[PDB]
Amino acid sequence: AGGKVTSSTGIAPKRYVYYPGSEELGPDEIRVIACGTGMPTARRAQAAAAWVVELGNGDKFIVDIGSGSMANIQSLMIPANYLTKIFLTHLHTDHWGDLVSMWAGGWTAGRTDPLEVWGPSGSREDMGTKYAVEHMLKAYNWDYMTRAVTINPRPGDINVHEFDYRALNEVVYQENGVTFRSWPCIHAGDGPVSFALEWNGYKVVFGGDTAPNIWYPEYAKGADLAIHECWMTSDQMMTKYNQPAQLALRINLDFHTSAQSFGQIMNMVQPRHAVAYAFFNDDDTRYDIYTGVRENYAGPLSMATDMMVWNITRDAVTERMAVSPDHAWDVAASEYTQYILDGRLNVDEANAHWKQEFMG
Amino acid sequence: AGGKVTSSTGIAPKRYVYYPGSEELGPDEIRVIACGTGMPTARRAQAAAAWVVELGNGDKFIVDIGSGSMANIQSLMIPANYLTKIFLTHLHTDHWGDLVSMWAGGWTAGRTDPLEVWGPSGSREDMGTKYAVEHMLKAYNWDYMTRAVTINPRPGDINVHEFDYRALNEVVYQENGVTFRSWPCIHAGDGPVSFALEWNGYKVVFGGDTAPNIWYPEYAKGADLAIHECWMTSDQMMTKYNQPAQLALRINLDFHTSAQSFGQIMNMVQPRHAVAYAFFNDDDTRYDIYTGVRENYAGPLSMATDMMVWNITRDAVTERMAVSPDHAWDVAASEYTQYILDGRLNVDEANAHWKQEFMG
Amino acid sequence: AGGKVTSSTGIAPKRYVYYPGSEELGPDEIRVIACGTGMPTARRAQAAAAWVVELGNGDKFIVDIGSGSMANIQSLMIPANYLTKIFLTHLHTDHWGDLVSMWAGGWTAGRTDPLEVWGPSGSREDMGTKYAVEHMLKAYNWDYMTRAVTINPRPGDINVHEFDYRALNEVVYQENGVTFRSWPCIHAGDGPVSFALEWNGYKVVFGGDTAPNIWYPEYAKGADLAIHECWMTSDQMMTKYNQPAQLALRINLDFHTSAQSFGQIMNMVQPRHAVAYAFFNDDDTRYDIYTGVRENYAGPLSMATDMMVWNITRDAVTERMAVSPDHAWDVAGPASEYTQYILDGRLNVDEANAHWKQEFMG
Amino acid sequence: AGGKVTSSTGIAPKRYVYYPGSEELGPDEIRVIACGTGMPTARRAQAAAAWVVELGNGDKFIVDIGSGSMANIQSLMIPANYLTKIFLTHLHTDHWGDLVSMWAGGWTAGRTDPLEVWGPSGSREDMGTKYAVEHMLKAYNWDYMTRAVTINPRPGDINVHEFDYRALNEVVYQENGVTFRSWPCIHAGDGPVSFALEWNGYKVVFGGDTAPNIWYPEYAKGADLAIHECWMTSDQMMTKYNQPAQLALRINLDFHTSAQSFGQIMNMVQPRHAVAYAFFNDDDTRYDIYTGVRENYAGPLSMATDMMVWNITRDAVTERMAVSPDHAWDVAGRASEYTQYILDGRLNVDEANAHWKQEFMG
Ligand SMILES: [Zn+2]
Ligand SMILES: [Zn+2]
Ligand SMILES: [Zn+2]
Ligand SMILES: [Zn+2]
Repeated sequence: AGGKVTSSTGIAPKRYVYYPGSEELGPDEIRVIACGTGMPTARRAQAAAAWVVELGNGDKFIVDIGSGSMANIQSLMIPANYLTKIFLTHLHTDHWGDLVSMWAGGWTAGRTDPLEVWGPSGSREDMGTKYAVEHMLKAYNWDYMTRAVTINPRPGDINVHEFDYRALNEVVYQENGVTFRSWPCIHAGDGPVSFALEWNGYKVVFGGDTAPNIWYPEYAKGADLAIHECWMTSDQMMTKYNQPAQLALRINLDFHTSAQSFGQIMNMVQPRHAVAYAFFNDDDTRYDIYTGVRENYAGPLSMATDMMVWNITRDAVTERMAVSPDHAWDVAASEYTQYILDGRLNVDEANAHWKQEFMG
Repeated sequence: AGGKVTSSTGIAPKRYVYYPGSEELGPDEIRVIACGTGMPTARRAQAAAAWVVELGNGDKFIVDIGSGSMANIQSLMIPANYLTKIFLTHLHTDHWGDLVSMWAGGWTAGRTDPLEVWGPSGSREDMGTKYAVEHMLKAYNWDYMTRAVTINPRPGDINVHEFDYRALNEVVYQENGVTFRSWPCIHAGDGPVSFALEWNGYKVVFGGDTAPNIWYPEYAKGADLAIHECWMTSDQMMTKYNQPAQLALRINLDFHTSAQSFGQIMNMVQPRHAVAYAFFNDDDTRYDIYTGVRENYAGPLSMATDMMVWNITRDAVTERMAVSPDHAWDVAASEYTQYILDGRLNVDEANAHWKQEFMG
Repeated sequence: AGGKVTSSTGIAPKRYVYYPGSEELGPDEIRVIACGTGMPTARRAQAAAAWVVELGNGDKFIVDIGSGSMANIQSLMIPANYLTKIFLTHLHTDHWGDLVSMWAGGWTAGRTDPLEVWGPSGSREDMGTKYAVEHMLKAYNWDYMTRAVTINPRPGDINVHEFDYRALNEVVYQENGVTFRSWPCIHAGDGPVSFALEWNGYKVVFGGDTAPNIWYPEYAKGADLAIHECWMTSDQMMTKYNQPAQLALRINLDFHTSAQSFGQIMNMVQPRHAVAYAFFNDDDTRYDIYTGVRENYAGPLSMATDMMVWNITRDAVTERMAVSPDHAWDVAGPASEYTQYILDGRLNVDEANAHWKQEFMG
Repeated sequence: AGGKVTSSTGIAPKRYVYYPGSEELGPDEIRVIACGTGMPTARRAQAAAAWVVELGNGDKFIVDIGSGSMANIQSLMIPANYLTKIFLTHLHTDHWGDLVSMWAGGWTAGRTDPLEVWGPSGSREDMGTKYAVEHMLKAYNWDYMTRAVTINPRPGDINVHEFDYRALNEVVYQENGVTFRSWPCIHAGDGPVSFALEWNGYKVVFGGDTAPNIWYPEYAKGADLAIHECWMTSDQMMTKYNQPAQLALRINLDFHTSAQSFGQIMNMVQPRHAVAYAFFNDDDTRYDIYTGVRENYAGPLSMATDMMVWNITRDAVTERMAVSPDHAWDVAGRASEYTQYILDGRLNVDEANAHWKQEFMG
């Protein structure tokens, strides 16, 4: 598997796995990494929704930054200041829970520019991204004010770009040859969108969460990579949750996109490559989910899980797994009263040994 | 290792690893699980500070709940209803980032009681935990209101119980024979505290984060299990961050508790079992930190990483590693406008087959 | 998922994962654990073929024990002396390379009984299981003789029970309620067999490796659990090994059982539960294979991977995943070969060991 | 950590982890990977002893290839044809258990040369490497004879280079400016050795298994990288095994090199970098072993676990961890043994396979 090795001391070419930080990105290539793929229950195997997109022009975007996804995003060996632009499909903790982590960790990790967040409005002020993010910064006001005494507060700003959720396939971002469009989703309440990324003849669709809708099939048409919610089966709902027959059946019709509905949508969409995500990707769930899609869609399919990567080139959309470090590292008025400062323990004795040795 | 197997068809007793959900807890026993141990930066290997405490009387506590920890907590096979009481040491993202996941996750996962949070105050209203939590709920208003359409709101609420950060060893909690005390830390700015749980002759101390202070040694004295911050070497600061000598030296004296200061501190306390946490616990970092602690302390010492467990009994404080599921599961006015509900797609034909088989 | 918790202090019943050593086995119950499932190349995610069978009467059997599988077997918290009976389908290293590790490791782990091995003959002495084990013990003569000096050598013996590979469903083991029968496979050359284990109304079938054959569908009929070979697609063969199309086609027709053939077989067999194994179980292989299978078979299916487990009860065959320790340890159950030339090289380390020795001796 | 990233679209330089297959090896550089580091009992976290050595002149070696290590070796994306030369310290299953897997595996993975094995003689013919490998090939005769019907048999040969175990720091190998030398160990019975590899101004020492001896401290002197056995404490022996106090004591003195002894040895050697291995590398074991060493040795020190790697340059010896695929694959670089009796048993599967077959053929 992978490219043929041509020398003892050389580099293995077109490696069968993606090692993050190890591969040059071509000027007509997109890299998409799933840094989170699993619904609202927390689990080490699948963080909540998060996508990192690297474009051959040097631009990088995050779409969704769900609870737990930062551990994956930090494993990519991308400097913080290259990852400042974040698009939110909607305000479920499982789609922006780890914004606080990117904001706080990313700042310690050496980001020098503000975060730029694009997110939907809701049906009223207090149901949109602008309200949400302003209250998140106040929530973490003790973190912000204590950090800023010692680090210039510029990287701690969040420039929110709130776009109308109601808009049908309109531009929300246009810069340096890159366009994002939003259209609505049907999910929990008014606000959630899907995004389409267009650049250099490539189209990547980030479906977010939704029950099936008439917009995604129309506006996602002929995507290189189409990502859509794809729910576990009703049988699995009963087995895993103790759900009645009634509630279990209702969930795959009104609340979530069934695997079979996902099939229908990708049959309509005709993408180069479809990606099902949101479900628990386990040895006893994945197969009946896959069979559901296959009733209705026959074309190229990935069943998303954490750290799956797609390379989009003119000739191919190639699925691989990313092999990254679990033991990840970053790659490159006082708020104290005299009362607290007075409580410092003397430790000059215990430290004098290591201390003298280090200063030569 | 472990106890002697006695039958072919039996159960291994006194197992050398802790399997969460597999062991009855004794009426005179405590269980502490590190659900996060590793600070500023995210990494799959170490979530941010979180501690689960199980008492033999049946009360369960969480002390800190940092970004990432929810995936560890959910691998314990504990129902949502039994984890409702959370204690924060401070308002750093890496000690309450996942409170939102516990909040939103537990509520979709059958929890029937609100969360209860105890955390300190700051030098002023916008620097304490009552401000923090109020603004977190506003930040997640879209999630709050959308969820409340389909699930009684009472679990969504968060009874906060702010207490003065300046107090020197004062009860902040007392129900069902359990007592928590707090006292100050010297960390980033005014507000951060350490806790001491006293129950049924047992004392467990959670140091949160701090530079070495005079209150910890005095109020921690004779704990069964004593947890305190312990940091990377100055040499490791220079190698991992390219910090110059001056800044590297000073971070181990002014800003954080050195390995050697950790030792001095635990010598004064003389606990049954000391725990060092907060450092990145890697094959090249951990070793020199242990040689630091052992310059000044010779009693029983754990170097925490995630899913490390302590059984506190009358006889012993015993460290094991927990071996828990990566593929974890939960164990047991509308906010839509007609503009959105008008976009629902017809999937009836796509879904007819599985529907018909599922009804028979 | 799993059973409802009904106390803060208590045990979570009927767990959604198997924690090895944590569950009582019922008298009318079988536990089968996959301790390897993977093709002829090594990888940490899949050891080479290995099955542990636990019967409710307290009998335990290893069927196949390929390279890598011992790390999985040793994670089950089963004492070495309970795992003394081993059945080999065939003499590929991926089916018995770890017998050496069970022999040596299991002994230091506290086996006190000799190992017992059942395996086919071949077309001549030197192609059979007796020859192979006999010469495996000679290969490890240095380990054996050095170990045996001061110790009872009884646990180092391997008693081989060789049986005629050509026999059509004949008994090869009959002890304490338990029957094993074997029948041929078609695979590399004469010798490889499949096994049926019959006990207390249950029938577990271990296919080993084969091209599709007329025996397996006859003698596996009605198995509670039927394990059979199932191969990567020809397309996967061309992607992963740059096979020309001609050879890739033939690999799935002549040498191995295809997913579609596997489907034809389990349709014919009609078990309570079919297991597919012996393929690399990856995010980009597994789906095409499940599809191939479902063309022809509609009944309960497991796609095996390392540490998958089935509970066979009267009422269900239940698949779970085992969650076991990676930092495993053995669990307890109930003429010198030195010259003076080598022993005169011992380094004086009294000084260096003084401090720890004194503390330890009180 | 790591080199400064200079470009959005470019490669992270001097990565803080080693991704096997992602780095050019310099002409005056050595890379050493631990592919097994673990005690005598099997576990997923730690294979039995195996070291992969890559030199900047293109030569590659394996020193030891204990049970389980092939999974780690196969994760390095090194073609089978570059990994044909194997050095064994001694004939414990934990130091050559996976020779069979490399032999069979690398032959299907496409090796086109014979394996070349260097190993020690014993006090008599049946205690040496030549006798061991001979009987290993007879053991796996069914695998060899069946494989040889469809693949050229040349790469199925193992050329054994047996060397005098008794020799004191003599050459066992000299080729292309690369030397290996051997000297005795004190371990189980006569036969075990340590190696030193000398090339282009560099010296790398592979200790094997030994109680403290007078030869390692003398011949390992001034090594760039010095590897030596280093055991778990007597307290840990008592806890993990329930050894009675006096047995636990003797194990750290007569049978195995204690942490303190290792310290004395490395204090005498003065290597650029020392490596302790063979102990179960756990949260409740590793720290007291490290303490023990630091009683007697203060220089640079690695506590080996699986997939740790050392880069050796003129400037430095750098420890990192290797991050490699669990889901590994190969990377590319006579009479039949069937009787008609077996071949007559083929199943008709023409119908089940017609659909995929027609589609695949265009
Ligand atoms: Zn959502
Ligand atoms: Zn803090
Ligand atoms: Zn075979
Ligand atoms: Zn040995």
